[PDB]
Amino acid sequence: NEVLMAFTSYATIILAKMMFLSSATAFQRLTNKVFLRTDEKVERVRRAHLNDLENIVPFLGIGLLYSLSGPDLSTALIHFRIFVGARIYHTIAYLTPLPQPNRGLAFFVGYGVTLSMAYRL
Amino acid sequence: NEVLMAFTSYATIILAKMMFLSSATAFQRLTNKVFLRTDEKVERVRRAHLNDLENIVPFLGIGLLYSLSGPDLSTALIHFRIFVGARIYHTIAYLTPLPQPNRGLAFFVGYGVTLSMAYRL
Amino acid sequence: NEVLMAFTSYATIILAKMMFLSSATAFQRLTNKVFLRTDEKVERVRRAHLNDLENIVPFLGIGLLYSLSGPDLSTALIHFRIFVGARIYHTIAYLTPLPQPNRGLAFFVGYGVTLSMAYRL
Ligand SMILES: N[C@H](CCC(=O)N[C@@H](CS)C(=O)NCC(=O)O)C(=O)O
Ligand SMILES: N[C@H](CCC(=O)N[C@@H](CS)C(=O)NCC(=O)O)C(=O)O
Ligand SMILES: N[C@H](CCC(=O)N[C@@H](CS)C(=O)NCC(=O)O)C(=O)O
Repeated sequence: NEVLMAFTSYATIILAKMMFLSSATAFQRLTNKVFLRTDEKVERVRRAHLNDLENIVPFLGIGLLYSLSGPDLSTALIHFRIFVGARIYHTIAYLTPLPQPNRGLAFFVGYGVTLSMAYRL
Repeated sequence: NEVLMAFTSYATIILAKMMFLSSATAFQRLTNKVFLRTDEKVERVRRAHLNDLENIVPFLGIGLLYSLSGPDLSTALIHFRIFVGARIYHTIAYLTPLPQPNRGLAFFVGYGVTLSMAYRL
Repeated sequence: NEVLMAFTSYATIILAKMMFLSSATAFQRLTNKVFLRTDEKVERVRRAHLNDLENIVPFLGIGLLYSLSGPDLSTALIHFRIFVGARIYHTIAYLTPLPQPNRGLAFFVGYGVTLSMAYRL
């Protein structure tokens, strides 16, 4: 299954993340300041383009850094279905808000799945 | 060719990106503010170190996330020569400016090559 | 050894980096400004969550981008023990300070190990 698994995953990582950077592209502020919106459009955009992102930078980096020596398989459907599993839902969880209800979910995964994928090997 | 291909590629990604972070290192502002330049040096540096970067974070992350199950080869010289192909030229395209003439080019690649490298498999 | 090597490495990259993002999580400023601390807590946090990070984004990205065609082995214990080797010590080096004593160490590695891992192949 390291076959299918790596897959469904990644597509969400250029999609989730990337379906999102461009939709964050300048539906421009009435600009003057280069020489209500700005912050609270940026405060969505930057703050949104930030968290799609990093939630991957380790998460996904590690996401292979491990499978690079491709596991058994009975676990791996889980730890990888669970793996993206959260982080998907999670990405959907956090971009919407900004504060608490995600930092939590972002912790059990990146720290865990990684200590695991370290250890297990 | 997944041989040669991954290669020429990556080198540009620590070079392009990284030949660039250090050349962005502090040819210092006449500093006072830590306790014309600042913004418009940062507005080059941060704004330049930002876009070398992400244009990879997915792009390249995915760039393997796919080849990890190494394709045929008759396509792959293209989709990977075209792959870096743009993004090279592209990186050269965007860092220079800041606004429109690149966001475009950055879209057909990261979104495409990725839906593809998702699909094809 | 591309076996063991990739390994010890990565774990430090979700740990180093990630053991660190969450410990950077809001031991909140006495907040008012959303509508001494802020900057100098952020100036630690953002400025700390930034440099764990990128010191990997290429470094580690490339870190595999190469081993993806897994080297000999007599060199590889070095170039990879030396590889994380610095960057570990280095990450420990830079987050603590902010200015000079690291940018240096960050250069010989990311630029080198990468031109190398380009070339050698
Ligand atoms: N520090 C607050 C808010 C920062 C914030 O909630 N932004 C999120 C993104 S939407 C962020 O930068 N998080 C990245 C991180 O957790 O390091 C402010 O400056 O007003
Ligand atoms: N938002 C504008 C300019 C921002 C800008 O053009 N910077 C580019 C980098 S050179 C950027 O942050 N782009 C990253 C992105 O597209 O998310 C400002 O604050 O004056
Ligand atoms: N530019 C200075 C300080 C910036 C700084 O030292 N922050 C470090 C992180 S702790 C940084 O952003 N480095 C990232 C980089 O080198 O591009 C300021 O605005 O006061």
